[PDB]
Amino acid sequence: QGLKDIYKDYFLIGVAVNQRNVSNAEQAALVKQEFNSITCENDNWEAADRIANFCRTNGIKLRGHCLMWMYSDNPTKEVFFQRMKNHIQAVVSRYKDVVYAWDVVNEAMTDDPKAEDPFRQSPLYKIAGDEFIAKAFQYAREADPNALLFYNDYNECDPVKSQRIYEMVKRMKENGVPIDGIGMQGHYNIYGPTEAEIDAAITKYKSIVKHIHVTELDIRVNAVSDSVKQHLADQYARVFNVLRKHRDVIDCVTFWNLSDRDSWLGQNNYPLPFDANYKPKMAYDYIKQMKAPAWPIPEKP
Repeated sequence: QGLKDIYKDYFLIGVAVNQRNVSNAEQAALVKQEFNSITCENDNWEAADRIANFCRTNGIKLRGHCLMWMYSDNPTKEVFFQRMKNHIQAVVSRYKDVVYAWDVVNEAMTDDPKAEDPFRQSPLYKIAGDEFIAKAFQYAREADPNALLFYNDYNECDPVKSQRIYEMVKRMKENGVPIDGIGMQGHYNIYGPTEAEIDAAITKYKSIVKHIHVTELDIRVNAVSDSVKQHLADQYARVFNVLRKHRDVIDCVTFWNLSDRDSWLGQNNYPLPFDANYKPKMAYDYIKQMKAPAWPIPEKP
């Protein structure tokens, strides 16, 4: 029946929801109906409270992401790290009852292939380097000894960045950082990563972590027609083909939004298994009924 049900033995089937979706009675009934995992989407933490409570009273697993000033003043590494641990341990304590997994660090790696330094030169990095990741996981492991702790990134399937994610997560785990898991965001498209590209990403992440979530599943169209519903349906099937192949390491597959109406990609990107009216799509059937794709992966521009 529900997606969460069909896959009740491969992985949690999850969605990122904002406050409207668990506020709107009808969107909430769908979430309840389709998912056994909720990421707080919202990428004064009232929102994290509502999403958490929704999971609380409805017994849905919560993927901590939502919440996790603090560098505008150019703190010293030391002070930045106390602000980290504070926030991290605050965020984590308030929801360790519901949150089973945390995106402790997001998108620390750069997308630039032509970059000597594989980390995104984010403000956090410019202060601290590698060790803000280390600290972030140490702080979070400490605050909840428990929550699988996920390094979460996107374009996790392209050759270079993925190697960097792997290598960064390898050496940090090698150095003992509590990186329990790797979160493949899953912001794919209809031309997407190929099955082997996701296969080659998961099989690589497999070899250093016992947990891969798909945290932010999204399949934007064009990097509605018949061409479009099949391409969307087909790449979803392709993705869920490779995900249900790695069901062991993959504990959770979270779609990035309840529907195209909510999608960060915009509805014209037709990205999720529910159209803007939350009618399931042929993509939804293709995933539910574990179908294989019709056409092969479309060619790109």
